[PDB]
This record gives sequence, structure tokens and C-alpha cells, in this order.
Amino acid sequence: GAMSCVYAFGSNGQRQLGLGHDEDMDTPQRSVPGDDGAIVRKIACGGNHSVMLTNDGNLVGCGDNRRGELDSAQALRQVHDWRPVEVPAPVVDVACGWDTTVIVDADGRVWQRGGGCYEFTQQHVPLNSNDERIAVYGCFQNFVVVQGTRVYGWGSNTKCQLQEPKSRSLKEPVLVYDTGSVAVDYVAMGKDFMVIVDEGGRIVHASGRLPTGFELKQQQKRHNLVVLCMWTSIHLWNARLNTVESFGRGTHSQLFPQERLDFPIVGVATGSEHGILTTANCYNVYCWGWGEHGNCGPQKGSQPGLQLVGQYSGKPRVFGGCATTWIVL
Repeated sequence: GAMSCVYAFGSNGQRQLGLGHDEDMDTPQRSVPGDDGAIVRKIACGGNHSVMLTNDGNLVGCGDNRRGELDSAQALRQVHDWRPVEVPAPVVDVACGWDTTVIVDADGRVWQRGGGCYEFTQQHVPLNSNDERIAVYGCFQNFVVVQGTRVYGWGSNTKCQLQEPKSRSLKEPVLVYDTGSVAVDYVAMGKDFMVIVDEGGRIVHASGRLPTGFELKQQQKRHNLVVLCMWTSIHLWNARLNTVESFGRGTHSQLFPQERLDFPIVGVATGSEHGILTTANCYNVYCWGWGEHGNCGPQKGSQPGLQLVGQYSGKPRVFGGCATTWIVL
């Protein structure tokens, strides 16, 4: 047994917190998927909907359904509580856009629903390894599928983030970057930018519309970095200096407090426009950035600094979303 203990707070206009009600929360609220809960592997957050992947490959979701984010029904404008999302095969990875949801099954296939599509339509990405590791990432209007060394993606190419030539929209996924005798760890994505990070902890490739201050040239010499991106900012977890280097036009305190920290950082996570910090003491969880919907805590004035939102006995897994915050024990 041993189910996951999920806490959720922040934007709740479409009941995307899975609490049943539509009230914006400033304090962590216990979110339980159906009866007797479930074991959570990862939480993918959309614009106004939430998706939760279990260890057995099943999906559960709640939130806006006016664009076909969750259920296959034009009449169903909103999913009230945690309801099972139909999948063609056991899901091993999940991601979400503004009004879309993509998955990766055990067979390796990529399926996408939302944005007008109420059925999981298969996305054809070019590959020939089939049995390495197919991970998927997404943000706003862009998705990225990563397998070993290859990195593919589709969606909006307005700020020239998907391909070298400028464009408008790409439906069929293309190769955005290729290594190189080194596997790609993850891909930190922004609203209109992208950062590719390898397993060595180095920055290998970036995309169009990079935030001010962030220069690709002087950052590719760095070793052992954890890259996290919001919509208009890039954040670097510096374990040696015990801080978070922030770059970008941060009007709503998106910039991590330059003031020296107190406790060692054991986790950093970002949402659409807010950051979530986890330090070790007991484990404390902090939040900074654009927290109007209470996604940063009781203080919804979006003031700079770090405010405590919870203290836990064990190390929590943290997921960020569009003005939402997820804490999993």
C-alpha cells in the first residue's frame, strides 16, 4: 500500500486542485485522487487543468475541459473531481501545455489530446532505438520528446525556439538538436524558450527568446548545474554556492533572493511564473515569485523574498504549475 500524500494550493478557478471546490488556496490543501488515494509518479500541470500519473501507468485529472484537456466530451466543460483519464496504453511519462496533454506509453508511442482534439491522437516522432528512454516535456504552446541523445519538438515557433528559420506553427515534430556521444538528461522549457541539459550537468543547447542576462556562451563552461525555467526567466541551482542564479525580466519577484541562505538546498522547482524552494533542517518548503492566487502562500502581494508554506518530516517531491503548487510526500 503506502499511498502518496498530495498537497495542493494556488489557482483553483477550474477546480484544478482536485479539492472539489473552486476557491483559490494560499495554504497546502490535502488532495486525494478518488477513494483511498493513489501512488503518484509525477504531476503534470496545464493552464487550468491538472494531470497526475500513477506508478501503474494510469492517469487521473481535474480542471478545465473546454478544450478537451481531460475527457472526450464537448459537453463536459469542466472535470469536477479527480477522474480517470482514458489511455490507449500504460503511461510511463506525461506532460501538459496550456490546453493540451501529451503522454508516452510503455510501447514508446506518443499521444496528444487537447487544443480541440478530444481523442488521444498519436504523435509520430522520428526514432529507431525504441527501447532506451522516451521522456516528454512541455510548456505553454511547445512540447519536447527526448530519447537518449535525440531531442525532438513541435508547436509554436514564433520566437524561433524550435528551428533555425523563423516560423509560426509546426504540427509534425522535428529534430531541434543532436548529440554527440552524450545522453540528454532533461529539457528545461520556457514559454517561448528552451534549454537542453545533458547528464553531466552542462548546458548543451538553448533556444530563441532567451531572457536578459542569460548568455549562452559563458554558461556552457559551467559544471554540474540544475536548470529550471519559468515563462520569462531561467534559474540555475548552484549547489556549491547554495543559491539560485536567476536571469530574466522579473517584474513580480521572479528573481531568486540574492540574500545568502540559511539552510542547504535539497530541491528547487518552478511553475509558470513562480519558484518553489526546498531546504533541509525536518524539511522546509519556500515559494517566491508571482503569487497572486496564493500559490506562494498567505502573502499574495507578490513581494520579493521567501515565505514558508510548510514543514515536513520527510523530503517532499515538488511540482509547479500555472499559479499552482504541488507537494508530495
